[PDB]
Amino acid sequence: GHMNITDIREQFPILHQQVNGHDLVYLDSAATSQKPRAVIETLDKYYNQYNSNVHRGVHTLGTRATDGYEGAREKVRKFINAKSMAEIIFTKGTTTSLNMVALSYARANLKPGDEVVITYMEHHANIIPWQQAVKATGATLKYIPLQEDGTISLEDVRETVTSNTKIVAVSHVSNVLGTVNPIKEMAKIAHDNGAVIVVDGAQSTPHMKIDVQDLDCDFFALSSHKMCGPTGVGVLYGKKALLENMEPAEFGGEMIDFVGLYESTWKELPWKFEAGTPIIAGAIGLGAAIDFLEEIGLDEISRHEHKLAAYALERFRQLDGVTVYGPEERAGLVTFNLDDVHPHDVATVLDAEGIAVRAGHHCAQPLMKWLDVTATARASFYLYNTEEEIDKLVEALQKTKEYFTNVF
Amino acid sequence: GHMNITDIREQFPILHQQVNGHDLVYLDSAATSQKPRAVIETLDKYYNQYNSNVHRGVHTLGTRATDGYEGAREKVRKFINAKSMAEIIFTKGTTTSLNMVALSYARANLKPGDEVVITYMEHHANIIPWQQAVKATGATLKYIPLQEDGTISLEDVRETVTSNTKIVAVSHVSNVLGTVNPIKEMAKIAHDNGAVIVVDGAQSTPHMKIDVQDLDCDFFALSSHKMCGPTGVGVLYGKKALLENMEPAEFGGEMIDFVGLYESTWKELPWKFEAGTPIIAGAIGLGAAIDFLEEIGLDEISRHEHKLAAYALERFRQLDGVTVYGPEERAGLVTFNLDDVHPHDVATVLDAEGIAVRAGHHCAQPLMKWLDVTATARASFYLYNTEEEIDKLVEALQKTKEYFTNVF
Ligand SMILES: CC1=C/C(=N\Cc2c(COP(=O)(O)O)cnc(C)c2O)C(=O)O1
Ligand SMILES: CC1=C/C(=N\Cc2c(COP(=O)(O)O)cnc(C)c2O)C(=O)O1
Repeated sequence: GHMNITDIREQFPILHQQVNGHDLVYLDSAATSQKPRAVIETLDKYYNQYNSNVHRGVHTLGTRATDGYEGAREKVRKFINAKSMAEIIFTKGTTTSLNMVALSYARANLKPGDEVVITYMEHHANIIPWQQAVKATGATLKYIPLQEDGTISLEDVRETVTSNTKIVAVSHVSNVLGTVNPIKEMAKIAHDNGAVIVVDGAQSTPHMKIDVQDLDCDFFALSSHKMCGPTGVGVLYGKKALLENMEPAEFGGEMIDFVGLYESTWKELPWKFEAGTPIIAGAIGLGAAIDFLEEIGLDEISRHEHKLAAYALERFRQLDGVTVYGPEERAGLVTFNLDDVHPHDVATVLDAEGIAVRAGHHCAQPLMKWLDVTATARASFYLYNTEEEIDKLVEALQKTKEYFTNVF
Repeated sequence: GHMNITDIREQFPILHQQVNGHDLVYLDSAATSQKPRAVIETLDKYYNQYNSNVHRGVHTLGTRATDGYEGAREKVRKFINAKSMAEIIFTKGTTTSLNMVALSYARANLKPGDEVVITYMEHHANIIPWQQAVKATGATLKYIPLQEDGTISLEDVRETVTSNTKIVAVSHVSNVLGTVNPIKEMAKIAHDNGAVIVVDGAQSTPHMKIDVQDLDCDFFALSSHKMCGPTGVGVLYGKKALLENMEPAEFGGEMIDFVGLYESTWKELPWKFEAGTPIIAGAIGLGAAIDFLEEIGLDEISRHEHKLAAYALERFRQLDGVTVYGPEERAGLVTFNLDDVHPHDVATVLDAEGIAVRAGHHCAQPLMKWLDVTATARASFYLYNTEEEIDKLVEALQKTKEYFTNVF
């Protein structure tokens, strides 16, 4: 049952090195995660033994590669509990998945008077495609407001969503506040108003179980690179009845059935939405990442991260002059600022002690404006991090504070 | 100077195995190429040592990954002799690159009366995005006709292209006929009529030197998986003055400069066209494939493939009852049919002898209709193939012919 962190860290070769003469402390898994040998050796065995293009009815290596690629599609369907492989589309990442929904669903289903509803805590990937789609259609964009601790109340959702709302798009978990939003209840409110709900699951999928039947979301998007898998690949899930009626976002080989000089017809789902040679190795590697995380247990990973987040919030409250943003109940990250030290300089001095964090707006400029700052620092955690690494981070922040005070 | 094929094959681990009790003979590099250890160990060193998300001004591993990703962009610029890294955009593959030109350039620059000119030998990736763009704009699609040996004459180009033509899109090399089209002279004809030229370089880039300044093409697209590099990545080259005036195809983080609630502004080139976390490992691996092919020499690879194609065409002319399609002067592939044996069954029986070829329409249904067949078989070559492998293929075709005659 209970995960052993020593034995998990032993499977990630990149953790065992020094930076600037200190052991690496990597606390930037919300920007990207590190990979275990089970995934890296999956990519190696594919390119060393059975790489070939994918299709029905070809030679021996081509059949092995096709069985690998469509095998990985079934592992994804089981991992988020979708009803069918026709609802699982491989893309290059969360951002491309949400752009496909805005191009193929929203640009076809919006007209003047219609509304798209989003929230002030959304990442840019779940803001800009909607700004562009309402511009193209003459519709209206509206924002749900936040409570003072950076949570959403269902009363404010009901107030913002109306019978003119056609789409509500919302993060499952914020990559800055750590808030877990009440998606299942928000889906009920959208459906009761006649709208669909589009969920950005880039920060939830790596760190907690997803069940799209229980959430009842109409679309759900995620990225491999945040959940121990290769870069350059992601998924778009959509309910089959909505994908059946959407046109493709891109056109070419593999997604057609018949091509004449002027007109063509498309393949059935899910291939209708996969044009060209697919991301073969990366999707097979994402299937190996899923197998790896399922063998550990997503509920075990969630419980470890609950322990690390509770420990970090307590230890941050021990520091004078430090502000943390967002709620007490949260996922495994802390975004903060020191009084009087710019967050870029915090991240500079921490990297000189071996500690990797990120500073900036975290692709959420409207949220930074809501918080009344121009930038923040963020430490974010995953299954290979430990309480001793959080002690290193809070000791380094104390020394940073004393350093800049001495400078001034 | 002169390539040693023994020493090149020793670097591709996948070539050294048996299929169905016979040494593998892989003759399907136009569908995808195999990779050398220099590229596979590039991906391993990235995930074992320096994976992190990319950006200016971050921690030590993030700086190494950013220097790797933008380093690979400069290797691509030098490899096709573009003037600037602002003209080199990383995408998921040729098909996505041509869809970006059709969405962001053609849908903005076509109106009724305007024409897009293509050719009957084009792959579907360079047909369907134009069918869709002329549909959206009310413009007209026109085809340049072919000569009887599957070449294009510059007189027919001048006849088809007019002062109402705005875009000419054409393959550099056909993945079925093996024809090398006269792109530099076609670009002159397009420009003299007021049009831009879009070149599909998926089959030329792996196998011959590309110089986009000498070709004077306005856009050029290519795929990593055909040129010894990872799956899931490709390039779109465009002249800087045309990209500056095109809007992005996808929207999100990394491609913005300022994001307000309703309106945003974009980053400079090339990042304006790269939304979200990039294909970090795959682009670094494509840079290693470029370094590998440059150390061998693309002119040396082209000369090897000229020798293999001349040898194969002679040996095919020794077989009774076999038709080869396309011209005598050609790239390194042969597409053919046996009289009275369906090409699917040819590829079935060849794979039982260890030999991998492909049968079907090769994503070029209008060309198969021009050729008056419904499908063909294709053997295609690259730097690791040899004359002995072509002998195996022609001996297996003789035995296939005798087999089916005996059956009947
Ligand atoms: C460098 C960086 C990207 C980050 N976010 C990825 C992301 C994305 C974009 O995913 P991507 O297309 O894989 O970059 C969308 N929504 C949420 C909630 C995200 O966390 C981040 O937090 O730090
Ligand atoms: C399975 C298969 C794909 C093939 N073609 C890739 C290709 C493509 C599409 O490139 P992709 O997006 O990498 O699949 C466009 N133009 C030409 C001339 C091509 O050769 C092929 O010949 O066999």
